[PDB]
Amino acid sequence: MKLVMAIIKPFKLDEVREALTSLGIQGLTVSEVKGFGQTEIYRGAEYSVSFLPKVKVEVAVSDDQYEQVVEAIQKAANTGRIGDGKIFVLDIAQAVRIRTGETN
Amino acid sequence: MKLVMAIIKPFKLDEVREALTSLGIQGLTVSEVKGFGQTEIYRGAEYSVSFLPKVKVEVAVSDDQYEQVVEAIQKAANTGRIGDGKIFVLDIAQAVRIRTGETN
Amino acid sequence: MKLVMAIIKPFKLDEVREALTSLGIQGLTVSEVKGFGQTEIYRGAEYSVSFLPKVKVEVAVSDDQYEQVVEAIQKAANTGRIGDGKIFVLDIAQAVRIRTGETN
Repeated sequence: MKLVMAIIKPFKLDEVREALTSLGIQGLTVSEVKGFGQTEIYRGAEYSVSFLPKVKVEVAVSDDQYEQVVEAIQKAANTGRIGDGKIFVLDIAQAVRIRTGETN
Repeated sequence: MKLVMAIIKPFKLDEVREALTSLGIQGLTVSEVKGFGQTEIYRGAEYSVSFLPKVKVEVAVSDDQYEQVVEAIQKAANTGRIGDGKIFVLDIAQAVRIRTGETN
Repeated sequence: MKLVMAIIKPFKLDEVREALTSLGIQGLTVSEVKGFGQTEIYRGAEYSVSFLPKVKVEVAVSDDQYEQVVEAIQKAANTGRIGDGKIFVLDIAQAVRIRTGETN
């Protein structure tokens, strides 16, 4: 199993969600994060006064499906412009379904 | 070392926290994320207008303790009903204590 | 490639950001999370009524740079006092640049 994580432009969330569902991928979770590009001095130190909003999507997928999921996310999240973001795949050592306690 | 991550129902957070403390596990962090189940068309595209609130808990645990921690989280977070979520274990390659700079 | 994740005190975010930029590291994202230290009984159960705010920073870095980045984050985020947090390095199995579709 692999954890697929992607940092995408907020307005691309629905396209990515649609792409994943079409593949029959379930279990996506999303949250807001911030990136940086615009600074102001306060008490001798520099403070960022502007941020770029992003959405972080995370979904666990089988070894046999992850490459297809990664390709699908990339195609859906792409604009070609600055700030499009990244997709990272991490190996999962163990996964548990909380509802039943089943492992792997 | 292992990073244990769990996506749980929000009302289960306190049970999970209690379970972990009873094991003497410290260093839990939590944040809100969203899952999906309820769509509306805007400018020709489908937009989700409803979400399922979840809580993501993350805690680093030793190789000798992680299986016990995973079992404890599962038991505490379980309802048996739809939406109970998942627990993922990821291998940590290096860990640093910021307070002292100690590694591993 | 490695994913470097750090849970730091919120007031240390700008120092960490400055340290990383000085190294020429790009692609940092940040979000708020909560840790725990202060409980109240509601319907027979214990509820936490206080939390410690933290910031979670995540950045992907090359194998050749990660140790330097980890050292830099630790030095910048350190106060020496309780609650300073942790840095975790996770192996990345695959990375994709969404803007161009390039892999690794």
